[PDB]
Amino acid sequence: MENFQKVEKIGEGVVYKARNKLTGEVVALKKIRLAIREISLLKELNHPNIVKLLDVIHTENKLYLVFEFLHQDLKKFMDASALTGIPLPLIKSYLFQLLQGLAFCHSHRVLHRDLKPQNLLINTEGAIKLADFGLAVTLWYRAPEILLGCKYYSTAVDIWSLGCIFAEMVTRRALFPGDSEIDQLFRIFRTLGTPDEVVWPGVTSMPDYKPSFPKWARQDFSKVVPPLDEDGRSLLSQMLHYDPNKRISAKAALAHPFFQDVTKPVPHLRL
Ligand SMILES: NCCNc1cc(-c2ccc[nH]2)c2c3c(ccc(F)c13)NC2=O
Repeated sequence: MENFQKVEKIGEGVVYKARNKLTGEVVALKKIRLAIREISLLKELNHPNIVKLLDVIHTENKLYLVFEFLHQDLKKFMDASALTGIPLPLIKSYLFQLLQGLAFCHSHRVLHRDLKPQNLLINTEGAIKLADFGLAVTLWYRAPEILLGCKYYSTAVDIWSLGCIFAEMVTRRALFPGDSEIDQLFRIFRTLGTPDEVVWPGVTSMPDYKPSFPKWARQDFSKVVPPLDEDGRSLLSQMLHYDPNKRISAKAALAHPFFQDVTKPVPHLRL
C-alpha cells in the first residue's frame, strides 16, 4: 500500500484516484473500514462492461480495493448534457452495454444491488461500465420489493434500477426522486399505480406492505418519459414491472426491438 500515491478523492468507504508508484498505472482505490470472500468471486467476474477489480489489499485494520479507473461517471455526464440532452443513439448504446454487463454477472448469480448514475463509468471509447457492486443514501433507484421488505430479492432489482436510469437519461430528470422510503414507494405508486394482487401476486403479503397505502391509478406511460418512441417505452415498461418475476431480464432485454438499430456512438467528453 506504500506502493500507492493518492492523486485525489473521487467518491464518497472512500474512493481515490491513485498512482501505483511502481507499475506507474493509475487506478481507483476504495478504502474500507467500518467475513465473506464474496469479494474473491467478484475478482474473477471480468467483463468489458464491468469496472475491473485489480487487487484486494488487506492489511492492518483497513481493506483497500484496487480498481480499474474511468474518467467520468454517468451522473456528471448527464448534467453536462442537461441542456442539449444525451442523444438517443448514445442512450441506446449505453443501455445496451449495461444490459450486457448485468446479463453477465446475473448469469453468475451476482447482483449489483445499488445501481445508480454515479456507479456507472464512461470513457472516450464510447464504453460505459458498472462500478462499485454492493454486497448483501439515495433511494431513487431502489426496486419496490426492497422498499417493501423483501429480504431475498432477485437480479430483477438491477433491471428496475437501470430502467429508472434509462428514464432519467431520456427525460433529464429523476423518474422517482424520493427522499425517504415511504416517499420513494409513494412516488412509485403515484406513477405506476398502487400495486395489488392483480398486477403483483403476493404483494399484500410483503413484510412492509400496508393495507392502508393510498390507492393511485397508473398514469399513461406517455406522460412518464416523453418524447421517447414506442420501442423505448415498451422496453422501459417491462423493466419497470412491479412483479419481479414478470420484470424483463437483462438477457431478454437485449433482444427487445428497441436495440434493433443500436450502434456505438463515441461521446464528446470534457475531461
Ligand atoms: N459510487 C461512488 C464512487 N465510486 C467510484 C467512482 C469512480 C469515478 C468517479 C469519477 C471518475 N471515476 C471510479 C470507481 C472505480 C472503481 C470503484 C468505484 F467504487 C468507483 N473506478 C473509477 O474510476
